[PDB]
Amino acid sequence: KEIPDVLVDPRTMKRYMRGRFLGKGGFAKCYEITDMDTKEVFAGKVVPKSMLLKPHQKEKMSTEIAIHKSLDNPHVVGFHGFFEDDDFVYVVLEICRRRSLLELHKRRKAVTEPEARYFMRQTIQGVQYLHNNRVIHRDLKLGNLFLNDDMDVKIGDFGLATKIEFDGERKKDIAPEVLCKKGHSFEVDIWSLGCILYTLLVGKPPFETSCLKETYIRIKKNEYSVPRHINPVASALIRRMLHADPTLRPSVAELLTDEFFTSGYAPMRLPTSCLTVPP
Ligand SMILES: *c1oc2c3c1C(=O)O[C@H](COC)[C@]3(C)C1=C(C2=O)[C@@H]2CCC(=O)[C@@]2(C)C[C@H]1OC(C)=O
Repeated sequence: KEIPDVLVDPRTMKRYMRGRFLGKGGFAKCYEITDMDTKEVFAGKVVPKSMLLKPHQKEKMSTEIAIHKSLDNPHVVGFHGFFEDDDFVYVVLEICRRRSLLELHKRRKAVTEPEARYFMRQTIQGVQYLHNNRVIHRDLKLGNLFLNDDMDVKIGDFGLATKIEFDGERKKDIAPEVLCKKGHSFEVDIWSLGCILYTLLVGKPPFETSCLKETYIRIKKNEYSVPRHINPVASALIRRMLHADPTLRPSVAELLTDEFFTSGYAPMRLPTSCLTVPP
């Protein structure tokens, strides 16, 4: 199935011109799309109906779209509408031309402490908004923290996001709670954030190994080592964020007010040079 040059929808009746290829993920291709009337650029997510044959797969996406539709926050990827077609499902999103924190990390390795502060603060502010709206991301990673031209963090990929419907709800359908199938809520996002902060400051993920089975065992037994080179203040925060007990992990609200975010220089802006070299 060939993707149309002009993407049209019955609802808004706006015309989107399919342009520059931006990348793919899980056989879902993404393109730089331009509104043929207003001339504003968006990231057009194109996913084929041949991938969503099973009603199980149709659902997921419907939950993903529903959750993302509700969201509006300067640190969450802007959702600007979706529409079906004969062959494809098109999702219109805020465009992030500067890839993700994963591409930055692979190029930079261990970043400077002030950079970690900047990136984490914006990400946590994003996660706080999600948690205040009873949304758990569940898949927070460097590859999901997208960057725009101004180097602002935008959280995306809600393909594993859920809504907490009631108080004290534990979910059964990566943190130790999920691997043990014991039940989880908001504190799985804090765990992931701890992994991210570790990876930014150290240069490598805390549980990474060549074997997938060995990685899961280390998570279960809480086997990681924050190197001696890391600032004790940052080291203390990581250990609390990655606590074996989900209850002893800090809430998203007390993350911002931690010593780490107040002890040293916290830049309010970052230049695009941080993609390749230290500032
Ligand atoms: C599924 O929601 C999104 C994406 C997919 C996908 O197929 O891969 C990537 C994400 O990789 C983890 C997709 C295309 C991307 C986005 C997305 O929401 C981003 C949101 C804002 C943006 O600029 C997008 C479209 C970039 C894109 O990630 C890549 C590969 O650049």
